[PDB]
Amino acid sequence: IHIQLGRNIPATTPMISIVEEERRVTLEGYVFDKEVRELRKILTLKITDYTSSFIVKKFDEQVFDAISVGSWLKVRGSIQEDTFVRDLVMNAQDIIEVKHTPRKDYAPEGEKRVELHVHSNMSTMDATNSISDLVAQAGKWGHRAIAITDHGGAQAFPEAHSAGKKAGVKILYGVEANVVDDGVPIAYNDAHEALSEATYVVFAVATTGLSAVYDTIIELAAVKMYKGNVIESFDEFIDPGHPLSRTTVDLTGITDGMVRGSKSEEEVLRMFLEFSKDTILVAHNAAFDMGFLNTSYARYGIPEAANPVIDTLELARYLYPQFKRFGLGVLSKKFGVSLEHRAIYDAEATGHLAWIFVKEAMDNHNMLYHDQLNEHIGEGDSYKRARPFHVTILAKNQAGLKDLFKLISMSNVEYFERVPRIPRSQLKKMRENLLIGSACDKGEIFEAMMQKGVEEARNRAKFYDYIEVMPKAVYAPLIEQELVKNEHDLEEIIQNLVEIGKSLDKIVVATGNVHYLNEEDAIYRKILINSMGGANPLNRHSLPDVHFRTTDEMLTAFHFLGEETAKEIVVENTNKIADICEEVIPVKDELYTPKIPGSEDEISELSYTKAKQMYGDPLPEIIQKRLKKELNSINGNGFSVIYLIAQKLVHKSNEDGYLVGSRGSVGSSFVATMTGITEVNPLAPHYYCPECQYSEFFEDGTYGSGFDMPEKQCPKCGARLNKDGHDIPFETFLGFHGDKVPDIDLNFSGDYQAEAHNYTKVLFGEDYVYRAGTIGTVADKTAYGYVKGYERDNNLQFRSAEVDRLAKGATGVKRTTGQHPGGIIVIPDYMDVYDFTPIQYPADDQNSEWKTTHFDFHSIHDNVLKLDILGHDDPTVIRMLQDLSGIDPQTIPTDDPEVMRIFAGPEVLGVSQEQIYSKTGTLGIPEFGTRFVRGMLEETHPTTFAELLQISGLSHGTDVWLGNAEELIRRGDATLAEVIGCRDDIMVYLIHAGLDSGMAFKIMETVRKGQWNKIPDELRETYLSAMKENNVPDWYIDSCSKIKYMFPKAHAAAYVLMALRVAYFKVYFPILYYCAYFSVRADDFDLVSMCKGKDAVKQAMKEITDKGLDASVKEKNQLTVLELANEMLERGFKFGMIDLYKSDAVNFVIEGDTLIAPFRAVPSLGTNVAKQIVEARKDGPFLSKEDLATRGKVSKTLIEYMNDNGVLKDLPD
DNA sequence: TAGGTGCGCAT
DNA sequence: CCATGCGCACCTA
Ligand SMILES: O=c1[nH]c(NCc2ccc3c(c2)OC(F)(F)O3)nc2c(F)nn(CCO)c12
Ligand SMILES: [Mg+2]
Ligand SMILES: [Mg+2]
Ligand SMILES: [Zn+2]
Ligand SMILES: [Zn+2]
Ligand SMILES: [Zn+2]
Ligand SMILES: [Zn+2]
Repeated sequence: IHIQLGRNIPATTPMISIVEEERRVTLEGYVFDKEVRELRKILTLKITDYTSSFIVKKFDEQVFDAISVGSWLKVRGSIQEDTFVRDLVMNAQDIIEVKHTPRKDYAPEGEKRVELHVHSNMSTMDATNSISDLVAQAGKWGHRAIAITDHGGAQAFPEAHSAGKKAGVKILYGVEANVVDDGVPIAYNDAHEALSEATYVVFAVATTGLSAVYDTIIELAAVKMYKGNVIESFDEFIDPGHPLSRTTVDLTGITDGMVRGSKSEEEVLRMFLEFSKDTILVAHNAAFDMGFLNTSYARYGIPEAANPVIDTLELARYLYPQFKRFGLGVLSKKFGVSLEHRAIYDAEATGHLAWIFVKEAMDNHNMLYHDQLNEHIGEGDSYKRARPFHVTILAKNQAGLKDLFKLISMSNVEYFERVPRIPRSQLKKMRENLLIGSACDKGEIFEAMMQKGVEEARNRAKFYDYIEVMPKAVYAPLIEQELVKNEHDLEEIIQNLVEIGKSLDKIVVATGNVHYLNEEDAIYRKILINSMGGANPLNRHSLPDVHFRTTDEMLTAFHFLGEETAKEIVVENTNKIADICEEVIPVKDELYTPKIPGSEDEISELSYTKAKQMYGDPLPEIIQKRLKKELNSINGNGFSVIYLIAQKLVHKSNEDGYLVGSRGSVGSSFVATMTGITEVNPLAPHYYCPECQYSEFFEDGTYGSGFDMPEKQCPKCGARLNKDGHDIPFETFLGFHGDKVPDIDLNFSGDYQAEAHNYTKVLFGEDYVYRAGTIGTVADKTAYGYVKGYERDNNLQFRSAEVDRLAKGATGVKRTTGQHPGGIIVIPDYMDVYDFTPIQYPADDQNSEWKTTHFDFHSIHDNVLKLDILGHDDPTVIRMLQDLSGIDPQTIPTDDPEVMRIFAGPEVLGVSQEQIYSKTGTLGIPEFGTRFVRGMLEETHPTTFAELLQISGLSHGTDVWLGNAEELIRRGDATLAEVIGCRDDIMVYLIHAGLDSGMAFKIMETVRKGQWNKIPDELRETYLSAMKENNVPDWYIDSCSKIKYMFPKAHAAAYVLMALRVAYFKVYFPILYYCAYFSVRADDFDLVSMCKGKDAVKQAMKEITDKGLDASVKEKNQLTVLELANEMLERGFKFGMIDLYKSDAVNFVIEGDTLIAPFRAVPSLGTNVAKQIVEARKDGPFLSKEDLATRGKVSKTLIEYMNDNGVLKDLPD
């Protein structure tokens, strides 16, 4: 429905202009953000006119909900400064929608262009629009196809595929690669002269620019050198007709008078031709000087003078690869040569070097002749010193896409130097199936035509498949940089490129170099670019207009070539290129899991062997049914390899002595329990006898867990009965019908995570396992910082709403690549990684031990296995506790009543709430020591394992406790054990009632996804009818209505089991528990208040607490560690200052009832130097107090900290 | 260079 | 008024 709020506005100032707190002002813009709050519902709209952004405030509620982002609104209200927000705000008594016509492509339906150069926000910090919206715009405009060519990557390929599907637009998959010429010769006119005895005319030119085509030399210098000594010198001035531009007068120390009277070039050129006879020409960047000289020669029909040449730049690059910059000044400085830039100086400088370079070439290598100077070219790190140029690579078919993935992977893994580089030889080998285009003004064809001439461009263009010409608006930065003098030269360059292409019979296309969608989005790019400072060369000049142009805009931009040629290169040739490519699929459709022979049989055998050992050869019918259904779902769907890999990883972890916990719903699987993957038993509560295999199950819902069951002795024999089972259906893990892909996230120890990764490498091979890769983008904090820095540098004053709009526009742009925390991606050995994704190094770190996938794992994890082998501190803490006490972690009673007391109060510990500042003794207990969870425990007083699982679900779920169950419990409507804590509980409760398995599963899925309201009326109706028909209370359905997100029961069971295992040691072995906690979990210690005693710890805690809610993350971590230290002190244990001999590098030591702090506790004692003092103390004592700093590498400062705190006092020096 | 600190991302 | 944890960017002694 039409959205209107107040009086009909008469059917508007630029928001930028309005600054007074005036009233009765019209203002219409675009709504880029919406937010309704509940008081009188208050409306806060951020609206923009692309000039500035203001905030419309309104106090109708149906309209409030109806207004949406992307709308156009006119308010005509009163600007009132007063607000919660300091900025001026608009109080709009009426807001009215307005219809804005979008950009349209006015060309005929069949005569639409294809945009072949598109940059998405996956071009790192270069483009700002998602490929999805660009593809949608192309679809709306009627374009038959569009290309996604990002700068060196293909990370937008999956999103581009989805968008092209949705929009009915063909996607051409390409990349803007940086290609480096594999072989750049050192010697040009190959000849068999002897370098040691030859005569060299080391020459140089001072020019009015860099374009040999469009400018000319003004000074010609040269020195004839022999045996390294000068023989003759030829210096001359050439006068251009035009006065020297101030740029030249400064770059080159030459003024118009300085060359006001000089010989004509024809004469100077003849003089140099005679002077440079039977000699080996020499130059720094000899291509540049030789091109200038040869163009000048040809200007007067003089012979090209093709004597042997040497380019000192290439020779220096080949001889001294260790160097980083090879310009003349840098090289002259390194080799101690002197230079002011006048041609004479340049020449003498090059000569003084060239002698050294030729001597090195003759001695250090076998290059005694001119020809031999080219033998070893393009071999080794040559790619690293070369200057890359832009090329466009498009996949023509699926094999072309695999080749493109290989090229990207090699440019990321083998030829990376500050950018992904492709050597031209590699691009030549894979060219079939690939379309190569000249890219932009940074491509080599445009560079040659604007700086070297038509013949060099027609030779380079021989290698491309099509030639790209962009509108003059894209090239404007060249005219601003003096690279192209004026628009006439630009038009000439573009026309020559069109002709060169027709001459060589190549497709010439107009591309556009799109970097953002609309002309108003340019600002975003600017901000991003500005954020790079001097790192980005684009900051030197102004950015072009690289928005997405329609067909008519492109035809207008190329009208200077004539209507026929423009219509050809814009519409016909682009669509020809599009038609050349067949439909390509960058992402697979099915899941390709690895194949391990005998996996289904192995999983079944393991499960049944463990089940027999635990429940006797005749298995209980309950266990028989469970195992049969689980294994039929697993082995039936080909999911046994997932279970087998998890089993092997956990088995190897257990052999090394580490417990593996789980996250998610793996604990819902009884096959996961029997195979050993998970510790959670999802069976119904029950007893089983460790000795005689007797078992007894309670499927009546009388106990929440087998742990809550009372102690009992075996009827068959005298042994005690082990109680297990938590009533977790497997449908939560395998879904109803068991067709769901199992997902087993395992929390291995932090120490052991690398071992598990390497074990995956062993299981599947080094070439088929890759660390899952993530793409980190510009988020709100970074975008806000970018906008603030931009406004500071440009000295503007943005309104908070604009700033927020500019931050939004620049958000989501790719900023870096990293690794997923625990995700290893496994490729089936019958395929290769390039069937799925390119590869790279995380953050482009070539020293990385693992390679990550180029694509974000979200785009590929449906087609290959992503092993979540995560690291958690709990298995580390439990391993340390086992080390410190010998107790096996799995023998710890998780049903102990005394331990559960810690969840009621601090007394079991032996301390008060008054002393430990906490009602509960769960401080330092994982997932239960937080203030929120501690408050929930205080308000609920759990006393059973089922109630602890409830607490986990309620504390971690969304909308499950704050407004849904805190009240129900406080008012006695339901007990803690009755409210909805975990998603499995909904199904369990409904099944225990009259509801059926399917209905209960559907209800639980709808509630856990927060779709109770989102589902249609008919569905909600069926569910409500069934629940009420079966005596399901009203408060239970009300709860379901308010739940946004719920967590699995197996997840909570695993985390509660770990917490109980740690709490056992906290209660019965306090010193061991505190030692393990501080050694593993605590990283930032004051240690001074800690070493003092309880009073200093309490004072530090009070300081942090009085710092208030506005406290740093470091302060909050310090508060946590200080709370633990205070609790430990209250219980009679104490900390001790570090000791050089006693203290460990990273672990607290136990001595009596005292914890000796490690070196890493000392403020900044560092960790490497920490191990150092450990290494030194075994060589010998630390005598003189100076010896310590000397060997250990202890920084005086730290020595001071130890000096005052008593550590070094021992030292008798 | 090695910590320290944000900050983004993920389970 | 969710917990925990990893990894890279950037700054600084
Ligand atoms: O957002 C998440 N928060 C948490 N908090 C920690 C937590 C600990 C114990 C729990 C628990 C949550 O839940 C439980 F009730 F099951 O027992 N964990 C995850 C995760 F593994 N994946 N995701 C993302 C899926 O949304 C989350
Ligand atoms: Mg020079
Ligand atoms: Mg997973
Ligand atoms: Zn770019
Ligand atoms: Zn480019
Ligand atoms: Zn480009
Ligand atoms: Zn028995």
